[PDB]
Amino acid sequence: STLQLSELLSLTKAEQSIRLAEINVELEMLSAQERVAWALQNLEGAHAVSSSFGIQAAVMLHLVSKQQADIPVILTDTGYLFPETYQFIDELTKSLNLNLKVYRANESANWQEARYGKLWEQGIEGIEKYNKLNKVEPMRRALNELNVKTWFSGLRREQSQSRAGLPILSIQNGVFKFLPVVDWSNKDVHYYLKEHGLSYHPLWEQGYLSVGDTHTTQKWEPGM
Repeated sequence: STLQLSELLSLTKAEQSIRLAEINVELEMLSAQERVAWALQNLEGAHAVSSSFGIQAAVMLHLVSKQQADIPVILTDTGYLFPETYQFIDELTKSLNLNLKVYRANESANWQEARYGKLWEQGIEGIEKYNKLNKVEPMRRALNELNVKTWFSGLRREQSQSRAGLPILSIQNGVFKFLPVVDWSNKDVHYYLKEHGLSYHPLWEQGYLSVGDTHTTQKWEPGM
């Protein structure tokens, strides 16, 4: 019927890889659409997709919302996303009719600066505290409050050497981690966006290879 997470959580990471070995080979042979369908039918709920609403965010949001219209979309608002990212979040929430769930620190950006100064300018300890306060704790709380057991993410092996071996299905932070486009190339992403009339993030046209916080995103070109 539905694969139970509690049995896999009592196994070591190695035992989990063995238990999910056959399924992973079977999922590789399916399309991203068949993989999401398989996850919605066979993995324990609740199901949720997270998105930073970056350059290629419309692919995962369209892919999963077309199979579960009311699937929760987890956004962790750091309070420092680019203005164009906030505009893109509003545009896709309306165009794809997304069930947007917003999570953030208990303290606003101005409260954090009043208490700590600018954490991103205070070395290793500053960046670590900033990430825990504005990315890690809000995501951990979202998974808990939304009762998530299956977590959809748009990670792809082609994004970096460190992600070259990512499996479609694994266990991370107590939930099933499902990556339906893990084997997609940058070309596959472009084809999908054009195929469904979806847009890239507005700053892609302005030379941003990626987007995050206004204070930490790399200065991709001179003049930035």
